[PDB]
Amino acid sequence: MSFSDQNLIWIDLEMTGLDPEMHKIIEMATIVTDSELNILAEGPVIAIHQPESELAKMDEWCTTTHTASGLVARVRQSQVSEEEAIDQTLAFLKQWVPEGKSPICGNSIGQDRRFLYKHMPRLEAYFHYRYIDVSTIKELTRRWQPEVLKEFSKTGSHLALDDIRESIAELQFYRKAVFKI
Ligand code: NA
Repeated sequence: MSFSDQNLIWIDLEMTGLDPEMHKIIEMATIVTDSELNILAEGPVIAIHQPESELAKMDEWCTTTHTASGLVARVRQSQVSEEEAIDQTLAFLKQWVPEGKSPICGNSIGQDRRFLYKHMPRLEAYFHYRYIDVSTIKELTRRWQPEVLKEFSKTGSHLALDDIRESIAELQFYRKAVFKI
């Protein structure tokens, strides 16, 4: 409906660990905003099935985090593979943003892009090569006027959709708090 090459694709992944060569994607979510950060549509929220041997690579931090959130139980119950998750996500995105136009948007989104390169290259290809990393702005604010950061709080639940929603809210806060455009 509001299909435009100015729209922004927001994405978050949850993984069994930090190393793309070793670990696996267990959840994915996407959100599309317009260029002014108004949320236009939320994409598929997909817990991706992984066998126990892949879940068994998780360290204590990932095990407790993803178990307490209910994600591990959703992963075990899920019947959706990476390729099906890719198919679902691309069928969503093609309705809102053309291929190759939106930078990848999120918090420390470079780490997610590594997992996309390795495990979902067809989806990585959908993004423009640039990055919109909200944590870049967080870091500069911490150094230039850290007191600003006390006016914003994150829950940080590691549920992919809630975490992207918090990323958009964080950038919305910065536009009023540290930007003048
Ligand atoms: Na993340």
